[PDB]
Amino acid sequence: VRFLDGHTPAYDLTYNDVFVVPGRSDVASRFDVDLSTVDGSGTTIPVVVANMTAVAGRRMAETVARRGGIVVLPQDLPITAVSETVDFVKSRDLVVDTPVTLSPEDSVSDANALLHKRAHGAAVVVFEGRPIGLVTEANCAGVDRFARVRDIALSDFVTAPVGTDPREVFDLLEHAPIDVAVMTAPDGTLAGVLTRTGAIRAGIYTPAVDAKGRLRIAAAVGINGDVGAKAQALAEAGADLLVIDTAHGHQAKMLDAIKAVASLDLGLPLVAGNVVSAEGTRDLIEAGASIVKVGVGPGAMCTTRMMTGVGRPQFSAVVECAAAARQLGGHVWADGGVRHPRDVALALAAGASNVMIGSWFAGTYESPGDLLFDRDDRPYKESYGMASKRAVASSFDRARKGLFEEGISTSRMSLDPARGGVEDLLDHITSGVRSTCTYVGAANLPELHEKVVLGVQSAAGFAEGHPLPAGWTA
Amino acid sequence: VRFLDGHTPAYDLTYNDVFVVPGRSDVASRFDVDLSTVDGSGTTIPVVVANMTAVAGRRMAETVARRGGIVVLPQDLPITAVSETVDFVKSRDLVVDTPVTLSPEDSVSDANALLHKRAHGAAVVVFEGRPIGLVTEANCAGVDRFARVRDIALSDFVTAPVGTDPREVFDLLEHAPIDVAVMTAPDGTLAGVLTRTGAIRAGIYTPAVDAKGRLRIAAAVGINGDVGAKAQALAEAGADLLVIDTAHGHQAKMLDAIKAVASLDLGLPLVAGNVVSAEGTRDLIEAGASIVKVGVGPGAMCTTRMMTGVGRPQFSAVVECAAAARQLGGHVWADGGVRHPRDVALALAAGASNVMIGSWFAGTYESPGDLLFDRDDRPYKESYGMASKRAVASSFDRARKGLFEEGISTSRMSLDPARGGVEDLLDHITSGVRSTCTYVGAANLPELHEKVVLGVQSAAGFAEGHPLPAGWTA
Amino acid sequence: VRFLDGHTPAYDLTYNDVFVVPGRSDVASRFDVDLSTVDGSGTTIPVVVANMTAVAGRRMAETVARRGGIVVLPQDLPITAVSETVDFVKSRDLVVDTPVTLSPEDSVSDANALLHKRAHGAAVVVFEGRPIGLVTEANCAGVDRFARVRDIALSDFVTAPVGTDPREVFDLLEHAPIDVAVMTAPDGTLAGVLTRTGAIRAGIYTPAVDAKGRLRIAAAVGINGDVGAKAQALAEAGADLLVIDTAHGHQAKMLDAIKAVASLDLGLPLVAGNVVSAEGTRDLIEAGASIVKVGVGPGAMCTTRMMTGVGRPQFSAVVECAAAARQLGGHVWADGGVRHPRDVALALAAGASNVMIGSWFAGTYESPGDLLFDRDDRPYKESYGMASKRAVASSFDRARKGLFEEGISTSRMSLDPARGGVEDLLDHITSGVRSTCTYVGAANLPELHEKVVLGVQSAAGFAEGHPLPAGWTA
Ligand SMILES: Nc1nc2c(ncn2[C@@H]2O[C@H](COP(=O)(O)OP(=O)(O)OP(=O)(O)O)[C@@H](O)[C@H]2O)c(=O)[nH]1
Ligand SMILES: Nc1nc2c(ncn2[C@@H]2O[C@H](COP(=O)(O)OP(=O)(O)OP(=O)(O)O)[C@@H](O)[C@H]2O)c(=O)[nH]1
Ligand SMILES: Nc1nc2c(ncn2[C@@H]2O[C@H](COP(=O)(O)OP(=O)(O)OP(=O)(O)O)[C@@H](O)[C@H]2O)c(=O)[nH]1
Ligand SMILES: Nc1nc2c(ncn2[C@@H]2O[C@H](COP(=O)(O)O)[C@@H](O)[C@H]2O)c(=O)[nH]1
Ligand SMILES: Nc1nc2c(ncn2[C@@H]2O[C@H](COP(=O)(O)O)[C@@H](O)[C@H]2O)c(=O)[nH]1
Ligand SMILES: Nc1nc2c(ncn2[C@@H]2O[C@H](COP(=O)(O)O)[C@@H](O)[C@H]2O)c(=O)[nH]1
Repeated sequence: VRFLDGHTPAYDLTYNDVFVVPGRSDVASRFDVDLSTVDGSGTTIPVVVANMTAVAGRRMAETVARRGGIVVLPQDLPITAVSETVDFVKSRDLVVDTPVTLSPEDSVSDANALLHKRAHGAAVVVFEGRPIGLVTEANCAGVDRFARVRDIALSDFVTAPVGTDPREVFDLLEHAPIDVAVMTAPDGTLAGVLTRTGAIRAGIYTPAVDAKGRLRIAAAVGINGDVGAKAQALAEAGADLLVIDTAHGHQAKMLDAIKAVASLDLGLPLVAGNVVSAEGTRDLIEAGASIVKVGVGPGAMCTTRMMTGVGRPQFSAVVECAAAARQLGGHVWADGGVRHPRDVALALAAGASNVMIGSWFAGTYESPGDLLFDRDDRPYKESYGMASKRAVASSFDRARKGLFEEGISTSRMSLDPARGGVEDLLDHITSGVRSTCTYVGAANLPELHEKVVLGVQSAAGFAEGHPLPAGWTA
Repeated sequence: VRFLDGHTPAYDLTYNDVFVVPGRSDVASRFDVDLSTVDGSGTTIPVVVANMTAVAGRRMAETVARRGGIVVLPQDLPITAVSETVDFVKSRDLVVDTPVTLSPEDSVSDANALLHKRAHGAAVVVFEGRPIGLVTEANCAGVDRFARVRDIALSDFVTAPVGTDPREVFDLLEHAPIDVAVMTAPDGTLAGVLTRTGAIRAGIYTPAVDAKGRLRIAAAVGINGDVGAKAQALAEAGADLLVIDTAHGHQAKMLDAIKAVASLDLGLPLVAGNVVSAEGTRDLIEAGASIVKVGVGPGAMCTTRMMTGVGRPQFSAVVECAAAARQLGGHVWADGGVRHPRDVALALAAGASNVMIGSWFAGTYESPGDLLFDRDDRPYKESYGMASKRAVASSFDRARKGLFEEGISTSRMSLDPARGGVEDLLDHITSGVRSTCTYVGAANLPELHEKVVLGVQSAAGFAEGHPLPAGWTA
Repeated sequence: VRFLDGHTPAYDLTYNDVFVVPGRSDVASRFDVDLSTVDGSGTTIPVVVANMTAVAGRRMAETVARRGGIVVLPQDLPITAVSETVDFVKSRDLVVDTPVTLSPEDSVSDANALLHKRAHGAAVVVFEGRPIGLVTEANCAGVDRFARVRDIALSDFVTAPVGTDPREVFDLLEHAPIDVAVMTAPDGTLAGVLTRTGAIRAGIYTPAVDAKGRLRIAAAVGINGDVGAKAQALAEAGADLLVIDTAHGHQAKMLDAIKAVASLDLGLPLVAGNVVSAEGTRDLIEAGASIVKVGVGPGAMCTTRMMTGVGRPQFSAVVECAAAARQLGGHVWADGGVRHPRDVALALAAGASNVMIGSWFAGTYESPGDLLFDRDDRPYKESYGMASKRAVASSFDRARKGLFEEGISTSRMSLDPARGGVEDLLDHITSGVRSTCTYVGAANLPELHEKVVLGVQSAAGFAEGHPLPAGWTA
């Protein structure tokens, strides 16, 4: 990557320390930018959801796959749960999203708690598989928590058969009191819902799909136990990409695990991490990993820097690892440290094929965690780290190891008061990346990497401009 | 521009990172400094008001033109509105400012709301074109909001015929209860008002005038649609300077727009932006632009740095672009990032012929926005960015593009509790620039650029000294 | 009035010290109660608006007359203003209320300020006398204060010809976004508006009308100057009832004023006050007053009790004065001390034919005072006393008398956040009085007075029950 003349600092750089210098551009519109990655992950946007149980959820898997990203299922997850998640995700419609379905015999408290699992803001009441009404927080207020859904269902809603183009669906929702359109199967049963903004996103985003046309989903493996058997089980479960994830990827056990997984001829892209050095990246690639995850410390839930002093500023680690990987024909993923879309844009300009986002997406409706409200009624979700699940492996022995494992760091991730869904965060990230590409003058991510000119700034340089509003960032 | 020996940082510098080293000076008095620019814009002070609808107003146009600056009317403004604004501004007196005129049949609420549109603090009551009394917030308090002006007009005020020198007008207002002197036409009709400080400013500031002696006013054009026709219409409307404004000035569409506008032989200075690179500046100049606006990111309403990572510290961008422009005989304008008069002084020392100021002037009475009061009764005005108006261009399509445009960032710009007018901000800026010139030893802005010696400081270096009081800065 | 056995306190009683004992009742429904008074004032509800400039307004006059009450115009008001108010009030429709009319050339600030002068919450935009749209606070938010009404008018609204019954109008407003129905004249011009609740109130309340069928309005005279000439001028102005109002009604000047007014054979009911004694009531009646206002001290703006020690608990004064008046065939009005509808009910049970309400109605949209918002954005209106206007009458002399006049007491009357109109207060008062009549067993106010059984309670007795919500009371 090219830097400005004289911009050779005596220290490693974070995303806060660097900026993109605009160049001559033929890309006028942001829609002219192709955001598809070339690392073999199949994502049409450079966003990858981290393999953390607080963020990598089933609903998030479906949503991110529909919007073009991929979700790495967290490691040590039961094979039955992984198989169920893959079966559900790969059965989802490419355009129509799955709503919250309630039977009329359900309770009002159950409806209210289930309502916030999606960004639609309304839940479809179905009887015998056919939609009956919409449950909304407006009609659930002031109602007994254990009344039946029959007493709160709203009999009016917009219907359209599945397969209708987003144009008419957007037109139908022009003056609908509820912004949710209930898509119906040709036999009349519920096929899903299409939000007014969901139609636009379907027109804009191309879903990340496998060879069979189903939504892509990834899974993660630890290096504890028989890594080969776990990788084989995850491959047979339907995972389209395997991630070997460890806190310290540049270690002998990681190389052995990569060799074991790569020796099975599994036919899937191999992701290994994390390393922050060129030597670690080259060792991981030579072990058999096609993609090398980058970043030790910048994770928002990571306490390695404060507890151990071990780490590296994410931007410099990503540039070094990307240079090392593309020297050998591999790719890298920027993992951790993503707070703003500028972080994604700089990671892509740094040479990363994909950017892994963790705790930022935890503050979304689609996150597996339960939505919580603080004393000010501001919605939030708890984000927690993988902790021992990312480490290398009688109650006495359990407590003995547990005395030294890193604690589970917990943080409050406030939801956007109006745009709390993960689709809105994806919109912000993709719009920022497309703006970066237009400023650089690139129609695709590889052109963004080759054509980018970067500079170094001080704290005052980062302080320039308007901060993003609350909810738009982590 | 010359830097101190060894001051070659490995990063780009903002205004916060640089300081001016005093040199041998023959300029003892600040009034000995000539602040007139040499870029062809005709401004007698280096202050230019940004083409933002929140700041670039009709009253601000008149005031800034009278005080020697110029105001760029925001782009996409209707041609009828632009023509009306130019006709009003160019009909204003060079010395006497236009007051708030109220008929005796007007309401008290209307008088109170209109009172804060000017910095005078009093509104002239006129009957049949002749002044009758002064409406002041003091006499509007405790009065029914829909009483007539007749019940609140103050029958006493200082009168003087138009053309009287500022000396006698200042003498007449020595002990007047209201600091406003009502200037009258030779036939007795109202010709305007001359504030006690307005007389001093008229004695100090030389208005920016065109060949016909009328106040100068500028207009802006976007690069969407037929740029040539819009430039022709703005030229026929009476604009003395045309600004081609885009978020990314270093793009093919911008070069085409500059070529189209410059091919009309319009006979006006051409301003294009924004770029932060020497290549962009040279390309814009070769396209036909006499002046190149500089700055992508430092705008207070700009979220490009946080959303996209694209940007550049304003001082380094300005020095590079000014060197590139004066290498080809052109000029540059420093756009955005101006919070204190030191920013203007450093931009001028950096090589910028003019400095463009945006959201800072939004917190003034003359700003087109309505004056607002927070919970603490502190006056403020809302400043908002151009957003899609600075970008490159069925409700479905409108929402589809609108999903990716940068949001309209809004900020609170508190007015100075005692000096809320834009004339006071101009006084602070011009006094700071004159002090910088005296410290350097220069009697004019070009001498300021050639003779300046600059240094680099850390955060502690910027922390030295006394911060400016509230209202004096953005 | 009959009291409970043994309930003979050694002190005078307020409304707080007494309660109504329910009796055998044949009145099952509250609509079976006839609230019409028999004092000759012509009011169909026992509510009279006090002659205070803070409450007795033109809009309040129209509204209260339409709902069946009467409004006494404050004394010392100019005869031209009184004539204009009477002409406007008597030209109002008996069913359709006058809206806030805005021309399309009006400003947004003017529309917003005028919007709260009525309880409709919407203002009708009229061009050439024909309605065009509705201005609402929803569409006035975020708009420039001096934009034209054209930019904020809402093109949709419910129309119905004048004379349509309230049934269809209520049906038409079943799902209208704005609760205002624009009534049109047969030629298409605006005839007024009919609020959804206004239709119900028209079906419930019978307007107080004179012999010619126009809305009734009263006026007040002080005892300073030529009282006879002022009474004659007010009678020719169209007032249907004259009130001779003084702080101390039991004085020689008051008797002379009553004799002078009653000697003109004006043909209108005569109201004189205030007295709190049987002797004062009998003297006022023998002087020529048909109705005697009762109460010295209980007025919310009255400081006589605290400043002078002179006063009387309102309930005992009302019972004594009512007994004295009906001993001579006269009537009394309970003036002051009305905070809750229970005060009106007890005053009626005490023998008062009508109840005069002052500062309580000042916290309404129809009040002549301007609507104000405190630091918590809670709407309120300032209520102030008559002060010297209720008393007995060179700047030195003016200051000499002014040194001894009672100060103008000012209080904050918070508006009901949802029911800020005076029609809602009238609804509460009338519903409470009807409930009292049903509990007593009376179909009319005279039967309420004869059939009521009252008791005495301590502070704990008053503390029993649920307090009324905010806005429902003073
Ligand atoms: N009636 C009803 N129950 C639901 C619905 N979605 C989920 N549930 C129930 O709630 C449980 C938790 O829901 P989810 O959190 O979406 O399920 P999950 O498999 O844990 O998915 P993630 O948290 O996204 O990883 C499910 O196991 C169901 O029992 C719905 O639409 N309707
Ligand atoms: N009576 C009266 N009305 C005024 C006066 N100045 C402005 N107005 C009215 O208020 C409206 C808004 O005023 P301005 O904001 O100064 O006008 P503008 O053309 O929008 O100018 P900018 O906001 O400075 O761009 C005008 O269109 C007039 O209708 C004045 O002195 N007297
Ligand atoms: N455009 C317009 N102006 C109005 C309207 N109502 C009142 N005004 C104006 O505002 C002034 C004050 O209104 P009001 O307070 O209702 O008039 P008022 O005669 O003082 O009546 P009260 O305060 O009720 O005693 C009037 O003199 C008019 O100039 C309306 O509907 N439209
Ligand atoms: N050391 C450590 N890293 C973690 C933990 N949880 C998440 N991470 C790392 O941080 C990344 C997410 O960073 P984020 O996007 O939340 O800033 C994950 O993909 C993973 O690499 C943890 O408990 N410990
Ligand atoms: N990208 C961007 N730049 C803006 C916007 N509004 C204003 N600007 C830039 O910021 C300048 C003003 O900066 P300020 O003086 O307010 O710090 C303008 O002249 C323009 O160049 C906006 O919405 N987006
Ligand atoms: N003494 C005195 N009485 C007043 C004043 N203002 C109003 N009042 C009395 O108080 C009555 C209204 O009482 P309220 O209903 O506000 O409690 C009026 O009708 C009048 O009799 C004032 O300034 N002084």
